[PDB]
Amino acid sequence: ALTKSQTDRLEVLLNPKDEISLNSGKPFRELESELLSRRKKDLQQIYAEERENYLGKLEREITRFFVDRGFLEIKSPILIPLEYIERMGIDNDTELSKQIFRVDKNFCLRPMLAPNLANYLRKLDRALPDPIKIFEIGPCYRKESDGKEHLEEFTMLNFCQMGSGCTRENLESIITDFLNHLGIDFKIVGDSCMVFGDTLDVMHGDLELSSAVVGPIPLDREWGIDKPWIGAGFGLERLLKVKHDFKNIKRAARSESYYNGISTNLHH
Amino acid sequence: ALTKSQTDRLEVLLNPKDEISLNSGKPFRELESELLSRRKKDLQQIYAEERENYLGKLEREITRFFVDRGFLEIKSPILIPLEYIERMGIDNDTELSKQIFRVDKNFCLRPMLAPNLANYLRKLDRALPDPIKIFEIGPCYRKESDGKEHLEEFTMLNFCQMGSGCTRENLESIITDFLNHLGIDFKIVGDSCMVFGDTLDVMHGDLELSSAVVGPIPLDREWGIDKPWIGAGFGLERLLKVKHDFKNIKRAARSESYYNGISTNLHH
Ligand SMILES: Nc1ncnc2c1ncn2[C@@H]1O[C@H](COP(=O)(O)OP(=O)(O)NP(=O)(O)O)[C@@H](O)[C@H]1O
Ligand SMILES: Nc1ncnc2c1ncn2[C@@H]1O[C@H](COP(=O)(O)OP(=O)(O)NP(=O)(O)O)[C@@H](O)[C@H]1O
Ligand SMILES: [Mg+2]
Ligand SMILES: [Mg+2]
Ligand SMILES: [Mg+2]
Ligand SMILES: [Mg+2]
Repeated sequence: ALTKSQTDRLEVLLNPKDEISLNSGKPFRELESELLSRRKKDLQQIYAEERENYLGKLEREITRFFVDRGFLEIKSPILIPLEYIERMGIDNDTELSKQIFRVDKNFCLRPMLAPNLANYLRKLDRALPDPIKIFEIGPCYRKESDGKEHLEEFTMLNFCQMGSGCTRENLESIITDFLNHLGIDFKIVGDSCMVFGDTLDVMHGDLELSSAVVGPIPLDREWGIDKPWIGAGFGLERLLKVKHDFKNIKRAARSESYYNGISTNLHH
Repeated sequence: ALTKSQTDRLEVLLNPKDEISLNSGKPFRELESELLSRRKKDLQQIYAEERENYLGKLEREITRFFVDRGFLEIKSPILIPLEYIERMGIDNDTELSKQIFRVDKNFCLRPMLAPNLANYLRKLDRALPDPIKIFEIGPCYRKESDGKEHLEEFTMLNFCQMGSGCTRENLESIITDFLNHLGIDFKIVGDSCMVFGDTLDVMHGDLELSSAVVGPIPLDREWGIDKPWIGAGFGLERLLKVKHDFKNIKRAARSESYYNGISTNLHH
């Protein structure tokens, strides 16, 4: 019989690669020591072999996928004006606004990539041929209640296309090719949100990997966009969670407590 | 004769690839139109060819360099406790503390990677063989006066080694191999700072690319580090500035105003 604290300690040392079946009759210390040795070995293997961080590696794989398929790689600011949020229709008397990490009086950590990419679509329309295809991967921030599927600091992919080819069929096709490339099964369910209207939610079981939108939408007017567009936002830690069978998304996050899903707290 | 506003407009449309020699007798509008066409062509070329963001690409090239040479890739939080900063010796009655982007009462956007990597060195010492070699690339944040060599939102590389091989000669050798790989000439000048003590500053002309440290140092005690170590921090936008001959570092930054050093504001 273990205390909750003991159970918690073993849980954090366990990994999806471990056998989780029976309760052992071994004392807590012996169980802890066994899992510590396993996790040290896992880190030694990573160090000897690839030495890549799984979140970094996924970001690189996703980057290559989109660049090879004609999408321009964007790197825009993480710190953005609060005004961008207001202009997405998220005023400060909305429940959604409560999730915003404010920085000084007028700025915030971006909770999404959409405003930045809207600006890029509008600007690039003056230079690029049809269709315009762009994407960004990077940090986004939301205040969240503690949960196994949510992080306050996470990583978003957003791709979008503007001009011709902006149909629901093409959007679903891009999503399908993308998740097929990552080896992730999914289904599409129609849903909606107040910022974008109707959406296509990309689900793995009960876990939302992405929400996708077929534009145009009325909100486009506030961003100087007047062409059809399609786009989708994906959480990289969620993609990693599914790929590696992590139960808690914290295993997939930027962290000092987990590295590639392995506890970094390997003292007794 | 141009107004300052007209001069500013042409400056932002000019690129290092442009010929800057004489004053043209053409009217401002004609000059603007010519540079607009050039910058559109530049974006069209990027879109047709590589489609990579120069800052992203540099980050990938640097990642590959360090991973191939036995350094573990770290991805740690960008949002960190203010306490980490205090424990680097930067209390709130210091001038340096004025540069910190605070987030809520107890957190900040990291101005440096050192505390996070110190934690990783201490933790990884329980698992990895000698020497322990790690690195991280990612966003860092400092309040700065407006300058051509400083950004508020920038990107740092920090590498470090711990255990054997932690000599000044090896540190300089790693730096030399690294900048030789990037095709950047530099010199080393001894200097110091109050956080780390004496440093080796990696200079390209009068521009600081990096500061490097040969440990151990007294501060190690506050971080649970008791082995020799060496390390260096580099600004990626500064490396890009030198590589591409950008006069203003804003051309190298995460931005909605510049893409690969090219103005995104291509209206008349
Ligand atoms: N706090 C978070 N932590 C991790 N990933 C997130 C978080 N919020 C959103 N995402 C991811 O970003 C994608 C697009 O964001 P968005 O459509 O705003 O999410 P959402 O509707 O708030 N999803 P959810 O919080 O699961 O109900 C989501 O499908 C997730 O994959
Ligand atoms: N505000 C900034 N913008 C861009 N790069 C920066 C900035 N601050 C630091 N760096 C880079 O990060 C490296 C390591 O940081 P650090 O040693 O703290 O810089 P520093 O001593 O403040 N340099 P400086 O501000 O040029 O006098 C520097 O050598 C730069 O290449
Ligand atoms: Mg949510
Ligand atoms: Mg959604
Ligand atoms: Mg400085
Ligand atoms: Mg320095």
